[PDB]
Amino acid sequence: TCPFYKKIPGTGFTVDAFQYGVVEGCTAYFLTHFHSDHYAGLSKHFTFPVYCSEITGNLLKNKLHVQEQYIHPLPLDTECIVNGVKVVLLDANHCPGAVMILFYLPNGTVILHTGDFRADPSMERSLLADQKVHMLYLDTTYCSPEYTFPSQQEVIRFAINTAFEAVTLNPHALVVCGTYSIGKEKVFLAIADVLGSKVGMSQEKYKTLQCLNIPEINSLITTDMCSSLVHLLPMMQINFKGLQSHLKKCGGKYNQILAFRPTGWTHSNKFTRIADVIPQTKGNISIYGIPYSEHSSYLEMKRFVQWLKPQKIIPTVNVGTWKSRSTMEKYFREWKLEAGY
Ligand code: NI
Repeated sequence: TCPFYKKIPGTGFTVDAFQYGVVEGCTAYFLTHFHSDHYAGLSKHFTFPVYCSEITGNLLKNKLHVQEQYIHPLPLDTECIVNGVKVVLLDANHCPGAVMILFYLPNGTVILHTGDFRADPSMERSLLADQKVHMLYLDTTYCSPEYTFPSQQEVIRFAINTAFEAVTLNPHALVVCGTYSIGKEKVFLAIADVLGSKVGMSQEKYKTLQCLNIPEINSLITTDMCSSLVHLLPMMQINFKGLQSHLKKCGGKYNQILAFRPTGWTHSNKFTRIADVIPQTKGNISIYGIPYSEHSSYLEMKRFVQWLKPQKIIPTVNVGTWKSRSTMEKYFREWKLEAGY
């Protein structure tokens, strides 16, 4: 049964609710982004209207084979009417195709559903500037002050400089980057650009990337692993055994691996600056964990909410424990008392 924080009151709508069967009263199913915890249940046999971005709709049609007649892509930053209700899709600064959804209820209430997002001050000049929001369904993944991490730009600067130094010292080094979902494509694209290489990958991953509307993508990626010195591998293979095995397969072309695991936050974030990050090394294999986040830090979250001034907050992450729920509610009240709404 579909939980309450996935339902939009006063409409026939649900958000990211495909794993509950036929939801009673739902006339339109919205999908914020193509991550498995959110699309769980979709397939070629789904026969209700799905509303989403263009990019998410390319992924539904090519990767899950959802039939075309049930895919309803909407343009961003544009007022659309869906089953008699005005909606707007906004860029969520999460993975490719990820959106936040503004719903203008027939009674005058305005609801923002963030989906998954990384809050940014540029959102303060979107269509959100123009009216009041009563209810916020909030991505609270990192809603605690211990969750600090650097900007995406500092993280990519670290990765480019690290990879360029290593391969210029040793032209026979291979760079490997882990992946298990869409998102974080700047990590492997930025490194391949500094090295003058395409990114090599499996046919299944190439297929996925081809759905993303990235400009000039045919110039940046390939399935011919032999021509490339940046390879993508499943995240599970980014360990010493997995990487040793991969280096065997490359036929003596390479004699060293430098690998990257883009994680979210890890508790090495409470002590170390990005500048000071060091790898784990065994022999001719080095593995860097880099804190590339596609979710808000605590401070980015707090700034957004204090700017938006919602009347009510509904968390969508960390909702399963009483300790989590109580912690999040305390911070919401602090924020509201400090800013005065
Ligand atoms: Ni996500």
